[PDB]
Amino acid sequence: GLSDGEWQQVLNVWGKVEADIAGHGQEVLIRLFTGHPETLEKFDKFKHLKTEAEMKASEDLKKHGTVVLTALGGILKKKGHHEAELKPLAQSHATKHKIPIKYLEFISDAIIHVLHSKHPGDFGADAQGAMTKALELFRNDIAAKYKELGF
Repeated sequence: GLSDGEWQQVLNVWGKVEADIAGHGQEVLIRLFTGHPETLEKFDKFKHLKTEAEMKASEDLKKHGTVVLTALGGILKKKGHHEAELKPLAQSHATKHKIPIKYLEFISDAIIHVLHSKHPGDFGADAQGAMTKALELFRNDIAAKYKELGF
């Protein structure tokens, strides 16, 4: 449970994302891919990319970053009331793409990193705390369904 002041910081921060969704999207995935190359393996569409340069040039990659950040963006605006928006994602990532929870943690760290990088000194210590908390709630709720499903 984030406090109400906390959600407000989450959603204010995410305003910054929404002004350039595709740009943040791409950098998040890029940071994820170059930081944890095994994650590349989950994407047949992306397993071809070797170089950061290749990633940056890929318009598909930007597309997919937009998908991933709109989804998350939609979840966060539910302020924790995300059960329905969540079962789909959990059930598919666990038996289909077989995404370890670890990867959810990788992409969370990567959103944080991207935000500091795009917004140095506009991403305060409380906002950081709030965004981390939000990203933890989500992960923990996916983690619950994953246990249920035995992943």
